[PDB]
Amino acid sequence: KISPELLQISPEVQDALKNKKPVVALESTIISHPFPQNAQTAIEVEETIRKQGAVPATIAIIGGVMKVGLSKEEIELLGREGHNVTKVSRRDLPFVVAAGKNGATTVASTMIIAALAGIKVFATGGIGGVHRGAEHTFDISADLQELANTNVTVVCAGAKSILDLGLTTEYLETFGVPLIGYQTKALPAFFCRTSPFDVSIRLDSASEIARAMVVKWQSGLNGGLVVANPIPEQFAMPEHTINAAIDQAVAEAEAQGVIGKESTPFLLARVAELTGGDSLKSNIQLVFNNAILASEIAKEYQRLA
Amino acid sequence: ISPELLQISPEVQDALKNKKPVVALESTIISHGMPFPQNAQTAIEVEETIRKQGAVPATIAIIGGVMKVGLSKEEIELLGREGHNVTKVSRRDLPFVVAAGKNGATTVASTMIIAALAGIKVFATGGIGGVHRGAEHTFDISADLQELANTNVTVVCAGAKSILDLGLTTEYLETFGVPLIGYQTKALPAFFCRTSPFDVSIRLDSASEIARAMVVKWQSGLNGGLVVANPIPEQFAMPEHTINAAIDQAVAEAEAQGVIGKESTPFLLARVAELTGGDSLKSNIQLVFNNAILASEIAKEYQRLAG
Amino acid sequence: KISPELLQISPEVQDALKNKKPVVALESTIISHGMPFPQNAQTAIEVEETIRKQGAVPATIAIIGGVMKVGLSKEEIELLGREGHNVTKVSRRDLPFVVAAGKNGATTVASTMIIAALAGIKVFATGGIGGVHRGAEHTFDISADLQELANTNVTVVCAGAKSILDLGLTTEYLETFGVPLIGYQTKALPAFFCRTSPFDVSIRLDSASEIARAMVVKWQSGLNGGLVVANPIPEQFAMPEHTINAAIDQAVAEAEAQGVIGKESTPFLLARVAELTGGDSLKSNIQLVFNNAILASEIAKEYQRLA
Ligand SMILES: *C[C@H](O)[C@H](O)[C@H](O)COP(=O)(O)O
Ligand SMILES: *C[C@H](O)[C@H](O)[C@H](O)COP(=O)(O)O
Ligand SMILES: *C[C@H](O)[C@H](O)[C@H](O)COP(=O)(O)O
Ligand SMILES: [Mn+2]
Ligand SMILES: [Mn+2]
Ligand SMILES: [Mn+2]
Repeated sequence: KISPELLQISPEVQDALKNKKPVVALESTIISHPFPQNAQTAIEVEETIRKQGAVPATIAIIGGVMKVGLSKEEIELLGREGHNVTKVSRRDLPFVVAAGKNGATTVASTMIIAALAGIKVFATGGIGGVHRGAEHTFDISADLQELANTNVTVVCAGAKSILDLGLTTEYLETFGVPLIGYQTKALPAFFCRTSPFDVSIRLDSASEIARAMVVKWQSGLNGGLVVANPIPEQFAMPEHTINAAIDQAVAEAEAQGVIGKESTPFLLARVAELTGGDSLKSNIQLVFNNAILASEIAKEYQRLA
Repeated sequence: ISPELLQISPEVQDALKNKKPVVALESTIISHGMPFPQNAQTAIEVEETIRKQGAVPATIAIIGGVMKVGLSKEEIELLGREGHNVTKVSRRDLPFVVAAGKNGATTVASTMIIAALAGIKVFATGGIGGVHRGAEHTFDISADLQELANTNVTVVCAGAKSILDLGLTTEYLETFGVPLIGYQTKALPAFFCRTSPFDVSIRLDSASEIARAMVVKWQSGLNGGLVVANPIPEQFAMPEHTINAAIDQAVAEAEAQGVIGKESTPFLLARVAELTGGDSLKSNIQLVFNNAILASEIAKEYQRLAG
Repeated sequence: KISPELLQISPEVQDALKNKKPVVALESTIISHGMPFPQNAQTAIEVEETIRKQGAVPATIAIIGGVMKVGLSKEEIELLGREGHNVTKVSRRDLPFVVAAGKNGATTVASTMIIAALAGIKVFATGGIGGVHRGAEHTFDISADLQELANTNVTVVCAGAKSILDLGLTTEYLETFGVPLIGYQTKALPAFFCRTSPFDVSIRLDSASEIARAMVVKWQSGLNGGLVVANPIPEQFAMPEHTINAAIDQAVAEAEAQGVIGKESTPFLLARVAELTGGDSLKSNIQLVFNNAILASEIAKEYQRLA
């Protein structure tokens, strides 16, 4: 019911939706906040979904327009413009659209536009969450509020390892958001395969996920689901190594007063140089791994109409 | 919505059609809340209390994957017998127990949800979940508070369960715009005790005023529920110093043993019963009857205005 | 479609809304609670005049004899100003009870947003919003204003959050809940009495036209919630940084020492600060309200041009 000036759904996605084919949304923030590994790794993510028997929709703001599904040139535009592209959460969305700017959507904002377009399934690396020190700083991702209110299943590696996972798990419960371990009781640690922390429920198949999605929304329980999909054991980072870098990066952000939306990008960029780019490599792989699972979920859900 | 998902018993259906006042009840107090037989038999007696007050009880649970509004004696026994084998079900758990054809005992959050689906506006319980002790560090905060923020049901209780942090819970309710009504009390009752150092948001002396405020609240578009805090009858109340000791010890022990999540409340209540030689349980039972009685009057007074 | 028993809009305001004239809502808490008599009613009446001089139509909002009123006479304004703290301070949680019992009440930002939204008014001018209190990471004291800004579609023009609060935590809280914090011609978040602070707004916008356009896009895109427009106090009416801060710090330590909590906090703090500053903080407060009313009117005119 929304104006075409505000929101444009691409021909392929529009068609995939027309023909009731499985569609999987993707976020644009990851691919702004590292060229060339930026625009390239995004192109392959889509192909990964295409080879799975599903349809990719990468989501972004371009020229003040909310776009569902992008083109190679658009992807390239976002990858090269880099940090010069505004990072867009819920509170940012109206201003980029109004001012006709380009923007890269976080999980919260990608969920929003996905929902507007009727897409129930969304794949990313990791969700935002409660940051370390949040009991003091109140720094808590808008992603969690979006998850609370907006009906979309986000497939991820868990919360980004840079966050406070224990606080995050409590937060999700409080707000009624299912945290689903895929073939795991233990909450996947992003880079690491497990955590000291447990998911809310373990489900062993995409079909069981899709079936729960259907029940959830048919019962009117609005809000999304977190599917925590652990990283392949071969692409995992060694615990002491990944966590030593993270701990140091976190501590450096404090000394330097990094706050607000810049925190996550700063932390990940630091951790990436502190591991010599090994953390990035793992980040790329979990993305692929999530896009595959996301594709299965999407088709099962399509089956279940 | 689908009868595959949600089923209302004939007794409850007849009540809603004929506009007789209905009082919802939770099932988590039947399985995880107390022990057998004290669970099943008490649950049955609660229903009878409501009936004797001239209202219609609807106990809510998930049976074989079905959200049920109103339960047979058989079903109540099942939940009571199965006990801790039954999944404790809050908002986040609900979709999975239904999908997998399982049994579940519903918390305040879950019961509110199902009640609302049924058009039941009044719900009696022992005490609500809340902000936990230490939550400024742990973020352990019941999904009950978020349900009260967003779902239109009046929940009649003895306040929040006193194993929790009452001060933080009263701030939280305020922030989320939930009325905390003292029934014939300004002091917030604290479960087993009549008083606490804390206040409700408003004192009201009659079921009639409460029902009037419900109609006004919801006709003005202010979605969310209401907490009615109802002090335990004097004869069943527990001495402050005695119950507060047992609670402090149970809490300190939960933390030493690394108890967390949904297991916290059941663990704490069970330990308090131990430490009080079963007395806290006896009080928990009496406060539930008391709330069922008040809830019945509120439902009567609400139904009188509503339809 | 709200019952006329609950909600009454003044003939002028209703005429303006029908004819698509720009309307600015005003709160009543600043009248009864935020400021002393006579300076409170005097201020409130002259605010309405200010809005009129800017080509818009003021609507002061309060609860009068149990009725939510949009637009008030000067007597009603003066009644609220004279009765003072005898008038109930009404947030979201209080609203149903004052309306139900037929009482008078002065609306905070939260309940004013609610009533404005019911009347279809998109722009609301106030002094400063509630927010996260100092020590809230411990106390959980967090204004219901923030939750209302999260879920209700009204642009609130203020001088920031009142600086008696914890501004850093408030900025974090607003982001989590998806609420734009707009600097009018400023990068730094102004703090009430003070033009700047250590904190930044979410976005800087230099014209009322830009704010109006963002509002249309936000709401046409289905992103429910309000917007904070933080408008710095004009430099000549500003408090000296060192002086106002010593006053606030002391008032805050005193409120804590005296065990002042809950809804009495903000009015206690502002009164104490006025005492400590010799009425100077009040003078700044009155001027920033005028200045916000001016900007609010421009925003309303622009929005009306778009919508
Ligand atoms: C990493 C993923 O894009 C996630 O949504 C963002 O990092 C969230 O960032 P913030 O909005 O919580 O800062
Ligand atoms: C006691 C009552 O059923 C209440 O809803 C539960 O204790 C809440 O438990 P939790 O969901 O907060 O763990
Ligand atoms: C000052 C402004 O009216 C603000 O809304 C109130 O002071 C908020 O008061 P509280 O609800 O946070 O106590
Ligand atoms: Mn943040
Ligand atoms: Mn908990
Ligand atoms: Mn407060």
